[PDB]
Amino acid sequence: SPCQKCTSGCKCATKEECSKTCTKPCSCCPK
Ligand SMILES: [Cd+2]
Ligand SMILES: [Cd+2]
Ligand SMILES: [Cd+2]
Repeated sequence: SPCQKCTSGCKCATKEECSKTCTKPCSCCPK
């Protein structure tokens, strides 16, 4: 489940950015 900034805004392209706004692969980050 994506945070309050990943829905229409998954700005994570690599875990280097994903691990910066999130803590894990929301329902949209990498898999
Ligand atoms: Cd997120
Ligand atoms: Cd993320
Ligand atoms: Cd995401």
